[PDB]
Amino acid sequence: PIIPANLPEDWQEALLPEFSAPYFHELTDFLRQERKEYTIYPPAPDVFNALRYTPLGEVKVLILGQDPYHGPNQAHGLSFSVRPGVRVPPSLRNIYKELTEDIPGFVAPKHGYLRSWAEQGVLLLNAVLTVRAGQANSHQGKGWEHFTDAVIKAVNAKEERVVFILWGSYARKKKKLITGKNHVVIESGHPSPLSEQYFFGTRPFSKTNEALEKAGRGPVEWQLPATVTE
Repeated sequence: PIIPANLPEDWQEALLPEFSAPYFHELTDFLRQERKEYTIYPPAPDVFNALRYTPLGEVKVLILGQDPYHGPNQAHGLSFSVRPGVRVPPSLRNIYKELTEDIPGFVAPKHGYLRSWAEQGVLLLNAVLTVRAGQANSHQGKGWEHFTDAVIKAVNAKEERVVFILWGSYARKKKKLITGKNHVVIESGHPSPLSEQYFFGTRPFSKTNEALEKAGRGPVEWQLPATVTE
């Protein structure tokens, strides 16, 4: 139980202090109990999928969301992404509009599934990793934020350049944690339709690849497969 199931070895090094800490045991007890009274998203085996697909040593970019999508079949343990065959949410649709204008030759897919960004170093981290069906922010301040702050600080600890993409007011509160000399913070309003005029024209995807390239790192290939792949 103490260390979750199929986790890369660098995240074990990094996050053992978190996994064995009191606040984390109380959080998992909370979740055990929440899951017998409510449907909680994502499923238990997916909660840490961001860390599975993107080992600490392969992190190039960190794209922070708030909490998981809270409807059926959406959330699968990654920020912003949804499962194949599920309608692309409003924020992801705008992400795609901006990608088509920012990355010459990017072709928007019909799906919302972003595992291919994860499998190439994009850490798709929500600040809060679980939720009650129907209820946004229902697991806010139960312990996930101590945990995901510690994911964030471990990524900040890396010598090699990481681009931290902070979209919207919640995310931008983490700017203070990014102190590493080689890191880059790309900030703007959130892709959400409520705030989209502060997101369009910001070119976060090209600035990211430009920053990586300056530090001798490889760019992200933002193109998604046309069909997926679960």
